[PDB]
Amino acid sequence: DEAMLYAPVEWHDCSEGFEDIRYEKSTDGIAKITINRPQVRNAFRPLTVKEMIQALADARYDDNIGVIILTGAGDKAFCSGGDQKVVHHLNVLDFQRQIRTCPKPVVAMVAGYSIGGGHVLHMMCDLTIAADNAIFGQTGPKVGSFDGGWGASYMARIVGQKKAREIWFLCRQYDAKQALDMGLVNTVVPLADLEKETVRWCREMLQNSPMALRCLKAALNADCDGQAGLQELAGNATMLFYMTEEGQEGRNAFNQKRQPDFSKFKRNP
Amino acid sequence: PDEAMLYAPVEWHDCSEGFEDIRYEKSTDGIAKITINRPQVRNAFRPLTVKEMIQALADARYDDNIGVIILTGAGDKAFCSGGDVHHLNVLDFQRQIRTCPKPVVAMVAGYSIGGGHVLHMMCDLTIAADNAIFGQTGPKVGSFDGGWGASYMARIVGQKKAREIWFLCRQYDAKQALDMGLVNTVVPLADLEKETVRWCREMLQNSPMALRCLKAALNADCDGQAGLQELAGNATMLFYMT
Amino acid sequence: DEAMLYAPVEWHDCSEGFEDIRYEKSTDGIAKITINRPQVRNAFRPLTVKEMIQALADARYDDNIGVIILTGAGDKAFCSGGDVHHLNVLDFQRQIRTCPKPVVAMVAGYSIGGGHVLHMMCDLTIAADNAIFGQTGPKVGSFDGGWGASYMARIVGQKKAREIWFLCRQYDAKQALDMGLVNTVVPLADLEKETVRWCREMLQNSPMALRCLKAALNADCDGQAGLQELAGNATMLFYMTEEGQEGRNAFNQKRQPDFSKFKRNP
Amino acid sequence: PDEAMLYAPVEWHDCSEGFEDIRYEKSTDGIAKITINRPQVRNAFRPLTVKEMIQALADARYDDNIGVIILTGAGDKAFCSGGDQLNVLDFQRQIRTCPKPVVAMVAGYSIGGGHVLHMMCDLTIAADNAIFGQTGPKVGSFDGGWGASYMARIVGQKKAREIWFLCRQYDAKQALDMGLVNTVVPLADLEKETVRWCREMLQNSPMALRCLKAALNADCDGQAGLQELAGNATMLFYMTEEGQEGRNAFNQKRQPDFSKFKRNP
Amino acid sequence: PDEAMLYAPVEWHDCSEGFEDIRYEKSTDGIAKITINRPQVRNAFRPLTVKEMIQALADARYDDNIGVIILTGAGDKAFCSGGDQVHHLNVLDFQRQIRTCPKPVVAMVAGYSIGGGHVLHMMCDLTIAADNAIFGQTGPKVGSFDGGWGASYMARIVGQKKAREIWFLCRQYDAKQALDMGLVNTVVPLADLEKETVRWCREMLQNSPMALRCLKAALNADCDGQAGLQELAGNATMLFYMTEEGQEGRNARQPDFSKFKRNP
Amino acid sequence: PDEAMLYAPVEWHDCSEGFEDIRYEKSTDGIAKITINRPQVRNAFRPLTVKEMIQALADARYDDNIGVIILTGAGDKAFCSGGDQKHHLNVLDFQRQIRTCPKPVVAMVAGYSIGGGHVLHMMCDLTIAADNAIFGQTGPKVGSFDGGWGASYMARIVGQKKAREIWFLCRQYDAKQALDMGLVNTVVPLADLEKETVRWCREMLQNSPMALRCLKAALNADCDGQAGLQELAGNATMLFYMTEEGQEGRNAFNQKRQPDFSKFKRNP
Ligand SMILES: [Cl-]
Ligand SMILES: [Cl-]
Ligand SMILES: [Cl-]
Ligand SMILES: [Cl-]
Ligand SMILES: [Cl-]
Ligand SMILES: [Cl-]
Repeated sequence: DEAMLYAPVEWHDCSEGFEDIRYEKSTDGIAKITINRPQVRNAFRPLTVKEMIQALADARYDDNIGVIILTGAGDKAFCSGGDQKVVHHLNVLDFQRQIRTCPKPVVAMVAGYSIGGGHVLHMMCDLTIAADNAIFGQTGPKVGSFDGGWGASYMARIVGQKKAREIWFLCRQYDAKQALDMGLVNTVVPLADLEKETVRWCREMLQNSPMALRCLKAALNADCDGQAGLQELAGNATMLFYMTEEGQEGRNAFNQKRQPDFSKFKRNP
Repeated sequence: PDEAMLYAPVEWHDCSEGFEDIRYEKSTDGIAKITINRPQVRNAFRPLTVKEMIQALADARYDDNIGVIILTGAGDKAFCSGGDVHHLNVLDFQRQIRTCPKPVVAMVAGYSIGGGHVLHMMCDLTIAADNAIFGQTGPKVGSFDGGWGASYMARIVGQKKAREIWFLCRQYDAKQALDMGLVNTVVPLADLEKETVRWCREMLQNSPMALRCLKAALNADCDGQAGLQELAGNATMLFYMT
Repeated sequence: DEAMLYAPVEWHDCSEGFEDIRYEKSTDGIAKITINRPQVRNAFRPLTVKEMIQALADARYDDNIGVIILTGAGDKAFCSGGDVHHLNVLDFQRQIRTCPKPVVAMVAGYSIGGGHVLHMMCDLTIAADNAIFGQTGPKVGSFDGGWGASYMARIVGQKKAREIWFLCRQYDAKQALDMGLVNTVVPLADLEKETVRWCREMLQNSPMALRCLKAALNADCDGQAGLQELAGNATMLFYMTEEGQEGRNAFNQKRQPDFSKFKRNP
Repeated sequence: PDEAMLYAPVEWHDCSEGFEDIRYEKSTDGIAKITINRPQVRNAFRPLTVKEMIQALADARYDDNIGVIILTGAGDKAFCSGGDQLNVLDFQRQIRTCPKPVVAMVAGYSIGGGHVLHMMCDLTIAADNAIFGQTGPKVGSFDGGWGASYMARIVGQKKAREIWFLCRQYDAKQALDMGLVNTVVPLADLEKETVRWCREMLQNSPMALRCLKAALNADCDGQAGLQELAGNATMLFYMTEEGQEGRNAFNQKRQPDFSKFKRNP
Repeated sequence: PDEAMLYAPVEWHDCSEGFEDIRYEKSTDGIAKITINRPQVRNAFRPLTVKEMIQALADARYDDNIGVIILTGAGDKAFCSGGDQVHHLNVLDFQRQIRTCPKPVVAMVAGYSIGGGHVLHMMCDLTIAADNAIFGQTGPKVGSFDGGWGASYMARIVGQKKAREIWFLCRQYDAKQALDMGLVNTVVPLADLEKETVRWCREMLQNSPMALRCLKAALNADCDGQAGLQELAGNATMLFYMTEEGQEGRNARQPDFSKFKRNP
Repeated sequence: PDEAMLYAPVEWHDCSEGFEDIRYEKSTDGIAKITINRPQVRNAFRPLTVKEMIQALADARYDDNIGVIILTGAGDKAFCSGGDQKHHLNVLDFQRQIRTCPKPVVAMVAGYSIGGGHVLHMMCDLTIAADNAIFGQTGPKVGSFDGGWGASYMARIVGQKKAREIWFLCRQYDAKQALDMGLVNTVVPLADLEKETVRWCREMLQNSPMALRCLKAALNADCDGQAGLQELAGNATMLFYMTEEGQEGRNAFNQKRQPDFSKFKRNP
């Protein structure tokens, strides 16, 4: 339904108190977090991370929000990573973990540079829609640092072990077509259409149930995150269980102050 | 502890029709019991025994009156002393025990040895008689179980003990098994079935969906994507329960 | 060479008593399981699953069969998903995984939803140019709770797997091939012809090496369950060695085994 | 070290301002204590309780004076009996990823959700009156998360299945024998021994402790554990000369030059 | 991109003394090159070849002037065609040694990389392939198999469907097919093989060697369970010793870590 | 088995030539013994020690007459008190080497097994402890740690609660505490340490060496991801070469014909 998918978008500002980001919510349930430091190619400082964390937590808790977009202000940079001129030092690890465990899809909308710490951010997002002017890569080894967490292992789950080793060991830059060919982004679109198409992808997700998306994200995370992934799966299993008769017999027994009785339930194969 | 209920007599009905090597019985309150019936060879299994255990366990899984399965051997001297369709069909039976959404309880008197030892380990719980004897024999007899018999064993008793069990192939008495965490409890032989049934009945009073989910969650810590498949299966069944 | 590989195939019917599928075997060792409900786009119901489980176990135990083909009747659909209990398909999926013989999905037209997970569980997928792939259904149950997801990510990678599940788009044969979902794409008219060639290439090779490698590749995904498969092959091999046989012979004749006769390899 | 040092009295300083369900206290030698303060309901948590615990634990993580955190319940009869009558999953992760040791100090009941919380703490010091168990399946609930798999890494697969499938209660001696708690002490000595254990860890390198905690989580938590462990490697690297060359070169308006560093074996 | 530096001539100093099956050479700017030198038998390895390769690689590892290693075959027709038709299976030790080597190892491939030879190139961190390169396994064809990193690790490179295809059918794949499935990092004209390989090597050589070893361990740790944890944590242990807090522990008089910040 | 056999005298033959920091000996019934010989420093290892141990273990591995290795310290007071604090971390190589050795490696511990020395006993497949044995880490006290197998693998031995205790507090534990937590396999009187150790080795030596290497790899595989699969699969490969179908490849090459697998049976 292209009319629906490409219908205009109505953004409402929710940036009060924020210095380094914009936070906006659409009427049809997309939240957008925008890194707003274009003069340093949207590099994050610890303050910027703090604000993103708060913005993301809000979006996670807002039942009107079904999908989150992460992006950079302007056309030239998504995020260039940590600010080199120096709310603590490595708080971006918290943010990474927050994106990871967020029960709603998070979409990186990338124009221009997604580099270093900013490249790991887009990879952490469930999906990435890249503009044709997008540029990708790591810089760690070039400037004597590294991300050996999800920035390494999860990257390898996206593009394979050979490419991951290439990306990190050389620290080259890769354009949008290259990113696309190695499986690094989901699609490449003309710069002028970047949000239009990103919003279309969001609305296609919004057609599916929130619970289904939550279960699917947890299952895919679970292939990577061991017991932390199992814990995500179980939380969803607990939520599902509460919505069934058998999972309500506990509470209903405690209402009528009687001992629970599970004898009336089928023992399925 | 409503022990009068827990310790009440059991109404067993026979379902052993067509089986040569095993007995298969069901109780009205939801226990199925699969008994290896070859006491002359200390309840060692052949491919036929295994084929029949697979049938009986598939029957118990599909009977919605059955909540818990008991695996055991005939008589007082042997749970199962190892292996004598095809040669290694016990591997199928291991998988089937593992993925059975119902608790499976090994009720062990005397020898649980070799292939027979792996079987009791595969069961969710083990209730042992004070005359129970445990251990592997593979390396002593030119064989080994490097599957769940190795790795899953380590998840029960720890890497040091697992290596001891496999490399030396000693026998271990009931107290030794208890102390290393190999079995869940030791009871006097005369009370073996009585306590086993009490344990089954305590589980039968609990949410069967809860047990099913928890068994898969605990398996998921070992079985990688096969474990995740179990969890996803449960999430689906939960959803179709609305 | 091409002469052998593209020779005519002689199918013998083994469909006796099956309502929802056809089951056939070639003289040269290929078994073919065909979902036979093209009137409903080859969607399966619990009976279809039960029959397929039966057919597969037959193929597994048939010492003349080396490779299994799974496919749908007609040209329009491989399998469009589900609607002998409600979720027995999950058992059939595991039986495919643990089958010590290669299983090949032969896909024409739709491979959708539960039907899409099916082709993915197969070791290889041969796709016709009219093939269409994708997941479906807004609700958890229509996703089977993401049953299939982790393994799909081992095929197409995490970004594309999240795309496939979260948006539920459809993909054509070229798109499937470019992301690694299928092994090759061939003209619809050449589908069986190419599939049989692929099967015949596998049939030329060591069946024991095939089962060991399949178990080995599964073991990267399936934790201890994979170790059980892989180790069970080692045990099967060990029994076929002299050191294995000395240990057994000693136990029978009730003596101590002399293993010193065998070298302690480094 | 010194037993006199280890068993010196402890001066708790109240930090509970704006908390309704919990008390939060700090000692001068570096211990934070979070007490569930609902003894009337056997220290069960309601969502407010969990919310305040998250806050306090966040505070403690950020207080450079704190090296070790104690989680406990008020009075002598209960540590935590689980949810009243899903932010607790958030609190569980927060305990897991806290770079400082977290010690469950258990008197009486640690039950249901309250049992998962003690297991999530790095160490458990149990009083002789302590009772442990799950209740989920008895009451139509279950924790298939860390409550299951991590439990199995503590007591083994046979015991974890028994605990979950039957939902019995276990006394302190039983918990100790299956490796569920670290030590059992007389109830009167519970805090005295716990503070001793905390002070022992406080004597050690905090960096070493956080690296080890991450290393141990990493045996359970796949790439999430790698993230914790690699995060620490990255932090350490910043404290080395080679790790500062990047930042130095930039501040010196020049190209990084790593040729000046050893290429170790 | 300083292509003058990157494409500058390279001078190999010979370190091959005492080697029968291989050549071992070093450049001044820090590249070690191990060349399988059995072109009579298409560069197939025997136990002695493996033993020498292990020696050469251990030398590269302990040479503080070496930052990257190139593994390659002599001549233009074969990188390595596999095992000859320490001990028999010693190639397994070489594979582990490539894996735990704290310096990048690059397979430079011309012509055949087949069988045990194909697993060799996969074990290397990167593979630069000539346009005449050919890849594939042969195990099932000749009744053997590599079920180790030869199977699982291949799957982390090309994906599960492709890995099953490669092993089950044992076809050969040309340079473009290898590139399209992510099996090699790049494909260049045969005449430029060493030129491009040296450029890639020089690019890594400009970067932090500590950073590279840490990321290599981190990437291995996604496959190798506790063995991966050992490498990763071993690097952490090494970094920790280089800090004041680590050094204070050594000097400790009982140690005092009170003067160090408890970071969040 | 026969206790007369198991407790027969043991005869150690010296193979220590060239070694400065260790002794290395072999018995004729197939046991190699590597003894850290620095008792004046409680058998602490320095890099030289580790290098010699690696060399000795490599020899034990390639010696077809050796089926089991004992790792031990000289005298009665120490197994190994850890890294000598007076290349740098070559002990990690030794750790991997103990791990991937296809023969059982048994730690024989009298007195202190501490720090890096405590990780060494854990790496061994089995540990036989004397009644005077003492165990524990020290890293955090002296500003260091082993977060590799020293942490994760210890957790597979004692469980996550005890592992955290051991590492976070760095206490010492006696032989009884060690046995109770599953850290050692058995505790024996000091005077019988070698006697019982040699008994255990001889029990293993009666079993199939192939079965033992396969099981060791299988048990490593529960911990070591693809590195463990490499070991396990490497054994499968070796087993395959000893079967007729596994020999067809080489027979076909020798007889100058294409391999033919049609003549072999398929199994379910
Ligand atoms: Cl970076
Ligand atoms: Cl056995
Ligand atoms: Cl509970
Ligand atoms: Cl091969
Ligand atoms: Cl993994
Ligand atoms: Cl230490």
